[PDB]
Amino acid sequence: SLLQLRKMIKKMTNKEPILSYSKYGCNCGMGKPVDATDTCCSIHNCCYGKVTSCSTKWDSYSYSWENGDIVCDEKHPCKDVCECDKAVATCFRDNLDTYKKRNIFHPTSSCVKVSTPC
Ligand code: NA
Ligand code: NA
Repeated sequence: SLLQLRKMIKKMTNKEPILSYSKYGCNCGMGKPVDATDTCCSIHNCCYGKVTSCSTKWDSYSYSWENGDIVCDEKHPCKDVCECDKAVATCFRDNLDTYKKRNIFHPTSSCVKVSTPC
């Protein structure tokens, strides 16, 4: 669920997830990604687009932490959603080096909207 994703983002990045990532660039919370962090969201949106069995927003899944990584429970019916969320939270962590707070106020008109992002 979205509530779990937020927890994953908070632990992966140490940032408050709503302020920091719910509205970032052109893809987070929604065009061509403006940077690496925005690309994480682009990939995440596409990942969610392949989910058929569960509600990406509403359904909860099962996971753990092992040695710095998120491990999705393979037995859970919504494990594909977990994998999407694991990947975006990890991707955010891996791109904090170029994260820019100015991208939270990114004007949608500046986004070059593409036809096939996935
Ligand atoms: Na923060
Ligand atoms: Na754990």
